[PDB]
Amino acid sequence: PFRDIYYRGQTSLHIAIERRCKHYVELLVAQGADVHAQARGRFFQPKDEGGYFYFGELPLSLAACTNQPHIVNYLTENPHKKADMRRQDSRGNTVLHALVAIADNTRENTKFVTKMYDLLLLKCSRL
Amino acid sequence: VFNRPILFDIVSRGSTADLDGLLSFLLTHKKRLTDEEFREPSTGKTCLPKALLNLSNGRNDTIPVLLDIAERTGNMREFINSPFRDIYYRGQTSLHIAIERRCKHYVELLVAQGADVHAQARGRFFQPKDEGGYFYFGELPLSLAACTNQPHIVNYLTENPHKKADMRRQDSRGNTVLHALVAIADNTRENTKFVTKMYDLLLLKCSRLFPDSNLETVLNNDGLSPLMMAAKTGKIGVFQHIIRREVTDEDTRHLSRKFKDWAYGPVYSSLYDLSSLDTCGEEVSVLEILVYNSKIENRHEMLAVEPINELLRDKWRKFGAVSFYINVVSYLCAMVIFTLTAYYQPLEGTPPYPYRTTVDYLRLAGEVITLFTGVLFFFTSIKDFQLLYFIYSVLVVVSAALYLAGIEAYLAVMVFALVLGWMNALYFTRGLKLTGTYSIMIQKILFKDLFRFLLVYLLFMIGYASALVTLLNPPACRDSETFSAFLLDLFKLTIGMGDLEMLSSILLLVTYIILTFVLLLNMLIALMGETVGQVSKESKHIWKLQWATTILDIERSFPVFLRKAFRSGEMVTVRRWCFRVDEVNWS
Amino acid sequence: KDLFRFLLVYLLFMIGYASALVTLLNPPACRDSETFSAFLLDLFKLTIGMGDLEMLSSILLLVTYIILTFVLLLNMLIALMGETVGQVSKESKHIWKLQWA
Ligand SMILES: CC(C)C[C@H](NC(=O)c1cc2ccccc2s1)C(=O)N1CCN(C(=O)[C@H](CO)NS(=O)(=O)c2ccc(Cl)cc2Cl)CC1
Repeated sequence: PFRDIYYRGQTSLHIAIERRCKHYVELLVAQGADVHAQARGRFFQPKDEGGYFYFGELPLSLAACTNQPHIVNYLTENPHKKADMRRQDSRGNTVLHALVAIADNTRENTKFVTKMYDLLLLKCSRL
Repeated sequence: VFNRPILFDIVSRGSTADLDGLLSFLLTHKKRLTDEEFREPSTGKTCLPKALLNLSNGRNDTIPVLLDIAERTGNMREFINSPFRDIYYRGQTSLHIAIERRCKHYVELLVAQGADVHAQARGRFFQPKDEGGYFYFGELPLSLAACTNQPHIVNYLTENPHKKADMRRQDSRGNTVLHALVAIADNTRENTKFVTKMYDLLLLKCSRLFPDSNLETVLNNDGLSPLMMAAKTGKIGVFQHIIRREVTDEDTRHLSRKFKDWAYGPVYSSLYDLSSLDTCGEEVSVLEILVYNSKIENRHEMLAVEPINELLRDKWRKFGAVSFYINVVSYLCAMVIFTLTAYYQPLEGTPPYPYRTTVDYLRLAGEVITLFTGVLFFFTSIKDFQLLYFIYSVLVVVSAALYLAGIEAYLAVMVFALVLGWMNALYFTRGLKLTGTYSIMIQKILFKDLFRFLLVYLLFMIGYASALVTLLNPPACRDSETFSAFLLDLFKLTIGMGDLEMLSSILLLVTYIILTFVLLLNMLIALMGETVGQVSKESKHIWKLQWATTILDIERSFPVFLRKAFRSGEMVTVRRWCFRVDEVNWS
Repeated sequence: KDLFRFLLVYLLFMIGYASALVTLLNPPACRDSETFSAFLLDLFKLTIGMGDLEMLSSILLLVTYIILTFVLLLNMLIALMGETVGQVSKESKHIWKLQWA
């Protein structure tokens, strides 16, 4: 975990997913990584509160907001430790509320948000 | 041969057959190919441009015969670089003609044989369209090959193994290819497409040859450089690209302006360089040129460029907004002091210095403060919209001057300064709450209404008075004695509040006064019609441009070199005072 | 909007015009004997509302200055007229929907 205020708890899993490279993310997760990492940092708060990017403060939500369908599939279907979609955050958003925190009126942004948002509910309901 | 026209006709038609054997009499008469017989009296046009002027699908095969003939004549140097002597043309060597015909085939042959590449078409025709010339291209073959969208020739003309022209070579106005390449730039999409394309081509080429300095460093006689010249001439197309100039090649990456600092998933933070947009007053800056210049044509959209709109807003947040509110409140209190000071100004007549009371001292302070701000304004007006401001400074100075002498009946200027002071106050109040549309409406109606009306106003005075004297030798207006002023006031109330006695208190006078009524009414309606259509809802842009004026107006006020500076940047490999901008994209 | 744009000009001219007035008089037309400016205030209240202002004809700067308040007052009303017409927006057909709900 980082110790800054401009960053915090940004475990290696956060970096690996954000680079949009599942190749090392799965390797990192398989070896055993804290999937319930909490990027409780100033940079990670909404644009209104001084942070540039809010994504739910969870790798699962980070993999969700950033439009990473394959990693969210694996990160919840991986045989090793996995994150429950219900896992809340500082504001209790969970992936669904956070996935709406990055939603935008732009056509393309709403396209994957609504797409993946449906993906999560179907996944969560079955489990 | 026997006469010049036949030689010109023969070469123009491209017939080398009859051209053969002419060398016989050239040697026999020892006449040089550049002699007066081969040159026009006025233009001095030589066979070369004449032959090149009639380029027949790139098949003008008469040129090498002349080149071979020139070699035989023993005078080949002057033959190639043949300068015209007109005013409508000048120095238009054969190289200029060859390139302009968009035929590199003969240009390379001409250059290879040796031509004055640094030719200077210093002619009337070649000046900008504003100065009587139809085409300006930098006044150099390299710039001529650049402006005319000739990529292959500019590549060769600078990469040719023989003599080549350095891109830094200046001209009469010191433009060089880059400034000239911006002199032909146009807002049209296609024109900006090759200009920006080839403009980048030149910088990359110049940088590799001369890594010490980028080509934009060289300044024209006016002292602008491309970006400023594009800024001063309102070339949005080129300009909006120059600021966003990013070069991938590492050796030539340094000459970029839109870096890429970092990205956190879908948020990007491009680190724009603005080494020219803000010089802290050390040197002229694009931002100052872009707002404090009236000749600009595209100001509203030019400000919209990324590190310009954000840059102004950044100044607003820190040291642009607080100093604005310190200005409104401090200035408003100054006038209120002037208002109260004037109101309670010492009564009882003859107030040289009647201050012998506690409240009198407070009034004395009010007069002193207004006197101080009156002269303080004077220094900041001479140091440099300041018109009303300048009039305030002298008038308040005039007031205290007469007062200090204890001379009565000269509070007139002091009060008239006050009304101007509050008229001056229109400036600051404009910059907040999207105000100032009042100010724009005032000036547009100011000049118009007065002389449309006063024309009609006095038009009817004499017109109607002269008809009036028919009934009377000057009663209703002036009993006994000949005046027309009382008639003037009569009309002043006829429309303002009516109640005109007229001579009922003969019919033509009744009919004529009807015209002034209907004429006056519709003019007011037309004035009403003019104003409504003139509002334009501010176009949402006048405030933006006018607002930016306030921020920069404040910045030049206090010493910028102090800790009022935009963000700094790294030292080397990317010591440039860069500025940060952050944009989020989900693509 | 209207109130403090006008009342600013309204009191702006009271003192501005009264101070120019005392040049002719130590305080007649507005207040014979004794120094008040309120009667001047009402004088302007009628100058535009219904006219009929006596002024001191009942020196020229006072005539010129009272011309400014007139032209300044008139165009401000025109600008106020200009502001209102552009502000109507025909309700945009949406304010009623939201307000009705
Ligand atoms: C922080 C200040 C040192 C910056 C500087 N000074 C002032 O503003 C003032 C000086 C004083 C002195 C006595 C009473 C009142 C004031 S207000 C400054 O800001 N500038 C310098 C040149 N300028 C001026 O000299 C006038 C400033 O009054 N220009 S103005 O038309 O009257 C004006 C006034 C307020 C605002 Cl919102 C904008 C403007 Cl266009 C303009 C810009």
